[PDB]
Amino acid sequence: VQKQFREFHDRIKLAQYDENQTLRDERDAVLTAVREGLKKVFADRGEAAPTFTPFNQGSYAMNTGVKPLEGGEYDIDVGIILNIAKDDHDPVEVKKWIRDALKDYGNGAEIRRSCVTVFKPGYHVDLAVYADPELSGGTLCIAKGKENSGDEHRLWQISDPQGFQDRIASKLSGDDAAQFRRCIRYLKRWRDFRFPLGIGLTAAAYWWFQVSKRTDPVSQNVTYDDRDALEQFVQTMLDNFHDTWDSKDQRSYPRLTVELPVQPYNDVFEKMTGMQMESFKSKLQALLNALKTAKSRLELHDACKALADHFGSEFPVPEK
Ligand SMILES: Nc1nc2c(ncn2[C@@H]2O[C@H](COP(=O)(O)OP(=O)(O)OP(=O)(O)O)[C@@H](O)[C@H]2O)c(=O)[nH]1
Ligand SMILES: Nc1nc2c(ncn2[C@@H]2O[C@H](COP(=O)(O)OP(=O)(O)OP(=O)(O)O)[C@@H](O)[C@H]2O)c(=O)[nH]1
Ligand SMILES: [Mg+2]
Ligand SMILES: [Mg+2]
Repeated sequence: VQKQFREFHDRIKLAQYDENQTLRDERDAVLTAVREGLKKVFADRGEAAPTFTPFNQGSYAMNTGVKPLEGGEYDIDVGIILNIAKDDHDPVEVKKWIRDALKDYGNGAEIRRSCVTVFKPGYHVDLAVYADPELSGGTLCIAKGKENSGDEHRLWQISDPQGFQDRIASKLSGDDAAQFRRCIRYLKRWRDFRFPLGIGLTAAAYWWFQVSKRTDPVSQNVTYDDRDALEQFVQTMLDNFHDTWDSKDQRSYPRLTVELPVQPYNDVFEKMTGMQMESFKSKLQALLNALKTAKSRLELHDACKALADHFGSEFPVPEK
């Protein structure tokens, strides 16, 4: 079922910031809009505008991006580093700046725990907001907390977005890397279809993903098993679930822990409730049964037909 996974990949992959003129524009369209919006806010105050360094983030930066489904949204992720001290301003306050700036932008802007989200026709931009490392003691620090949140969970947390993008790019090379990237995209479309924060699956793959190839010693021509590579990876993930008592709920929930391989090394999955976590393992187990099925049991049509319960109506199914 490889040539089907390769077709699937071609259908779902979305060109990274570097190879995607039209995504740089919708990113630029929002940065240009911030600076302009920052004049309309930091003039009222009496003080001068804060200046920021933007940079690319997330899957569009790491070449692991997929095209949204219909009635889904492109997820454009930029960081912005403002020249301020982390020990002077308040994380949400600083995010408040960004929202009001983009108020008159698109369908408006919401403050999230780890970014300001802003909306538009058929996409959104998440803007992670950092304190200057120079004014802040040498550590890059992301603004954590929502308008509705306490002060315990108002933080300036040590971050390494470029470090993380780096681990993903560095994991393997050539066609072993290319297999790794195809498998992240497959599971993202699965996420998009049947909901496992894409970072979650990306961190998971960094740790657990193993290449599935057969190398012809005589012909020195290698052949990739994308199907088997996913079954092995998904099994490893399921395997790594541990039953986890919730005393509030007086019930056990299964739970997968995946530490970021860069600072702060948090469990990326830590903000999924034990409820969220069990229906994540339910779907993962459903996905894995389909992947086993496709290796032989069923013939190409019913094989592919199974996968499409998991991967969606863009998974190619041959007619029977
Ligand atoms: N430190 C930290 N950074 C995170 C976390 N979640 C997301 N990020 C960062 O924010 C970026 C965008 O997150 P997402 O949009 O959820 O994921 P993605 O890797 O871009 O993949 P998609 O699912 O295709 O959007 C990630 O690539 C990270 O750099 C987290 O839990 N901790
Ligand atoms: N740079 C960075 N981006 C993050 C991080 N966590 C999440 N994101 C981004 O923020 C987007 C929205 O996710 P969250 O910030 O977790 O959203 P939320 O609903 O406020 O979070 P909860 O309060 O946990 O429900 C994701 O799509 C990511 O792109 C993080 O630690 N670092
Ligand atoms: Mg993203
Ligand atoms: Mg996002």
